[PDB]
Amino acid sequence: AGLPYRIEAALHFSNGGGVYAGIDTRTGAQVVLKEARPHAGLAADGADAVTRLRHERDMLQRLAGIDGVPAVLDHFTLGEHHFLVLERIEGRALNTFFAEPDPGKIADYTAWALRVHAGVERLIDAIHARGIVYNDLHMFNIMVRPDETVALIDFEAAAPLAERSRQTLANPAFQAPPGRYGADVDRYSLACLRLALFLPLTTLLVQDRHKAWELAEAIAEHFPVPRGFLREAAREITRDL
Amino acid sequence: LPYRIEAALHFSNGGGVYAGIDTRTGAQVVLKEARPHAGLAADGADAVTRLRHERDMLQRLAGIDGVPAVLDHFTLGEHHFLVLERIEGRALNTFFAERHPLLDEPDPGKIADYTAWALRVHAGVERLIDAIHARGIVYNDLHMFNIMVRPDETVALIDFEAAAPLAERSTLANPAFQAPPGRYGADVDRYSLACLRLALFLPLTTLLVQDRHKAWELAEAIAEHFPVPRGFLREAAREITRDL
Ligand SMILES: [Mg+2]
Ligand SMILES: [Mg+2]
Ligand SMILES: [Mg+2]
Ligand SMILES: [Mg+2]
Ligand SMILES: [Mg+2]
Ligand SMILES: [Mg+2]
Repeated sequence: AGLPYRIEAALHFSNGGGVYAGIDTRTGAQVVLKEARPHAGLAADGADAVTRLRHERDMLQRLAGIDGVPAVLDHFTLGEHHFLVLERIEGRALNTFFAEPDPGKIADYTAWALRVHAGVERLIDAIHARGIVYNDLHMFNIMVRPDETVALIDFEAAAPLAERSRQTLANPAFQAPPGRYGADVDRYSLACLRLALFLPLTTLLVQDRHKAWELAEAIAEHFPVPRGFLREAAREITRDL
Repeated sequence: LPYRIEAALHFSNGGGVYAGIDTRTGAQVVLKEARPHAGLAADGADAVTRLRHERDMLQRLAGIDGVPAVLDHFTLGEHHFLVLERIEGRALNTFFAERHPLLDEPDPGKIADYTAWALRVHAGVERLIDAIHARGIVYNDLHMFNIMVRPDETVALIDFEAAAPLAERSTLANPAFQAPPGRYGADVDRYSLACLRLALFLPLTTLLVQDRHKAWELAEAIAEHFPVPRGFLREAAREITRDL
């Protein structure tokens, strides 16, 4: 083999790109391995797995040193098979918390959720300081570590802040806003996350972006959130509606 | 809504997947969601487009055991929802972390128990794939992440976005080996099944590092550790390298 890594689990695979959990045999350290195979011909399927893997590695290298961004440990190619070795971030993805009344526990949850958004906002701001927009911020990309700190997992969608593209990625909770660019895309996603951290999954999917103000008011009646916090999110969500 | 969402499974290309329950019957369901203009790919297919194509494929394959049934689909404003039956069981890729490394000086009884299990599983996938081809559909994306092993040991496939009519002439890469150049029709899925025959017995590290030129060597190495009928492995090595 000639490989210092041993793959122990297969996590997911899509569009010719696989993600695996492994071990550096030289040190026993836990790693994540992302692999990609080239795809030739037809530009209408745009960008193969190797192109997207190279872009993710570039974004991760521009964001190096930021806590909450996985470090690039290694990268190599076996023929045309590209390998990307990342650090393994421990913890749970934020979407797995939505699957699982005591007034003490309501208040304990409210503080917990605000600390998560606040850590995500601080992480997102550090990323903007490097000149990068994250673009794909939502509950499936947010990792909650055991010490309650946060991290982001997939950086394929990130792009330089300079790059002014009207293309804007849609949120699981609300429709994507039309003409936002730069850090305003991440500004919009963070606003949606402030509502989403308190809405039930069923309500999250059904309710449209026009009902944001009503949703903020409903949250403020059930949770001890400072009321302006929720209203600013509803304002940011409806700034163009 | 007659459905209550209990878990958020994944989100990609503007489309979310959720596990839920029909409140009228308590049945376990899967809910896939899409909003227009979301997930806009370079071919112009947005998330609603892929959801409609997946529903079409699942409706062409209705009644086939191993293909999830379409339970419901509706639109709230412009919000498209697709309700599918929940396939019980485990994804085949989750066995490579437990029903694999323990077979390093291995128990020969457990080696044989895994070998029989793997050949049963692979045979069920072939039977399902044949039913799908008889229905006029190519699956295109057959690999260990799309295969469900149900509690009674029968198999199923989960994701049908990549499926297409046998006619559609215009190949997706496999997790173990590169996709072959000029294959079309049912030969695409025939190649995926060949790769699956090796992948069920190779360790994950060897699977990813070794290329399809080494198929014959891999088949020989499998036969030294596992009591696999050698013709099973030889047909896979031939199908994988038939164009080299
Ligand atoms: Mg909306
Ligand atoms: Mg909604
Ligand atoms: Mg379910
Ligand atoms: Mg069906
Ligand atoms: Mg390989
Ligand atoms: Mg190959």
